[PDB]
Amino acid sequence: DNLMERANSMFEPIPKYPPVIDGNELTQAKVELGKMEFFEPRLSSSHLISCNTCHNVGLGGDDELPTSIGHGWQKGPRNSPTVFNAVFNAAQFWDGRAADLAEQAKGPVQAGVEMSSTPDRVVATLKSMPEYIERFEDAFPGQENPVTFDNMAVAIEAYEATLITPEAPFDKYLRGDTSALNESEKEGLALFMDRGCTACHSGVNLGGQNYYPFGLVAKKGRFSVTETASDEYVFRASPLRNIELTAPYFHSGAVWSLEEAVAVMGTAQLGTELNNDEVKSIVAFLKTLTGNVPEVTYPVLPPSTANTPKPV
Ligand code: HEC
Ligand code: HEC
Repeated sequence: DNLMERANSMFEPIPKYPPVIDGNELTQAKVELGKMEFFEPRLSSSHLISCNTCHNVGLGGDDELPTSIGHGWQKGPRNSPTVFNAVFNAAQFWDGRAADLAEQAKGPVQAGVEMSSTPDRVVATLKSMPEYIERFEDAFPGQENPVTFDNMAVAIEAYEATLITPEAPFDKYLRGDTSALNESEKEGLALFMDRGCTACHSGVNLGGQNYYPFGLVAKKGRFSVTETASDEYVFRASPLRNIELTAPYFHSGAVWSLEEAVAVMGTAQLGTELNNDEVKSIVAFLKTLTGNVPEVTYPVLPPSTANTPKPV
């Protein structure tokens, strides 16, 4: 009743359709082409990696092992965020200097198309296959040279926008089904809002909207969340939606236990102190954020040809 009213003033349920990003209107042809690309391993120089490799849509939309590659990354290994509902995050996954945000940061959907392979190799690869040319023509009617790096990016972004998970028990609760959550989960919800977690984890994805100078450190357990030295480094407050499916946790992916993840975020400095029973209650609540994984028909990709660059 009032709890439901409070929850609704702090959060929102996943809608049936995704918000249009940068005026990219979704169409069947764009989404279909974007899906082919999402699963296309030949965009990588080795031909062994595709988006699905690190954002497995059948296993939480992310990667189980920290990686040092992808998106032209040139530093140490980092955990991969889930592509599920990423379209609703204004901030993107960040594991670096606050000073670099201004010029290097962008929306999740857009960060998603930052590639390690060069535009030339990618375009040449796609143009080497008749079927891809036809798909680009279907997706971009009216364009004489439809196969471009920018159009590839637009198609992938259209597909990314469709990777949303509606109908989680919590969303049903927000929409009025008071029985969608049991008493144990409702206590967790009340505590999530009463212990101040909402200062950083709120809105449609319960996080993902701002950066903070607080990150996981290897000092319950052998971990803790502490402020970075001189606030030099910042992290995006994690969107907690579907957290049940997205282990391991934090920028480093060092935590596998959801209970531990909740515990290290309860601190005096953040004004989020929790006792063991409350940690368990919040865990119960967070498990109600799992939505319906979108159905995916595995795309049948076209065969390579003499002009298709060879695996390197
Ligand atoms: C592993 C080698 C990866 C491959 C291949 C792709 N991605 Fe990825 N992605 C990876 C990591 C480690 C990260 C965070 C690091 C950083 O570079 O951003 C990401 C991030 C994203 C995001 C951002 C999600 C958010 O901020 O909420 C998206 C939407 C995303 N990745 C999409 C994406 C697509 C569409 C890819 C194929 C073109 C792709 N990634 C490949 C690791 C890896
Ligand atoms: C802002 C100052 C925060 C407050 C208050 C809370 N959290 Fe948080 N959380 C924040 C950040 C910047 C991060 C990422 C840190 C990093 O090292 O990567 C997180 C992360 C989490 C996670 C891990 C989620 C994931 O990887 O999917 C969980 C489970 C989490 N936070 C829970 C949580 C709870 C229950 C809180 C109230 C006690 C809470 N957070 C407060 C920032 C902030």
